[PDB]
Amino acid sequence: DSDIAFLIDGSGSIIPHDFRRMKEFVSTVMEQLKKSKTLFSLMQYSEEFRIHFTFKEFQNNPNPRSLVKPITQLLGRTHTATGIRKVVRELFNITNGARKNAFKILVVITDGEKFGDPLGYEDVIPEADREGVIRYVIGVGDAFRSEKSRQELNTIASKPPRDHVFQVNNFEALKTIQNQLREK
Ligand SMILES: [Ca+2]
Repeated sequence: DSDIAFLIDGSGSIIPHDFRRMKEFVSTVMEQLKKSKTLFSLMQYSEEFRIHFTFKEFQNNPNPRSLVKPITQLLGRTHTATGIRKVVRELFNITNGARKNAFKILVVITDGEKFGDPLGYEDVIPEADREGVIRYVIGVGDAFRSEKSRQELNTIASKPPRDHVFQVNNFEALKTIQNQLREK
């Protein structure tokens, strides 16, 4: 009943230590929220986009650590808004494994510093809302130490953002989220 996608920031601003955290967070979530009726998908982004595993591919090999271990950082710019648009349109595409009727959950992991992207959030959020894609934002790096980046997470996250935005090293975020998913 749940299709869960991850949009992970692979741009250059993302320090290697932090990209690893992103992969460790994603792997743990998959292992924790592993429900017989829950599929996972992941796309990495910078200026270019990469679907590491579709819902179908996960359904064919539900081994989190196996799917996440080969993932290498793309580097480059940060086209977050475009990435969100591609996720809803490409990941939650039934030709990719997405199931009609299932709840749509997107976990966006970034440092909150969109750059180079020709699209603004205001261009991709309405469509996400329209597709009923619930958004969780996990902030890595200095995402919370800047006024700009802090608001970027709030802008991406569903309402209320305070209930949808977590720090990557708040190891208690997965249980809060999981607790929340019982209230879809
Ligand atoms: Ca970046």
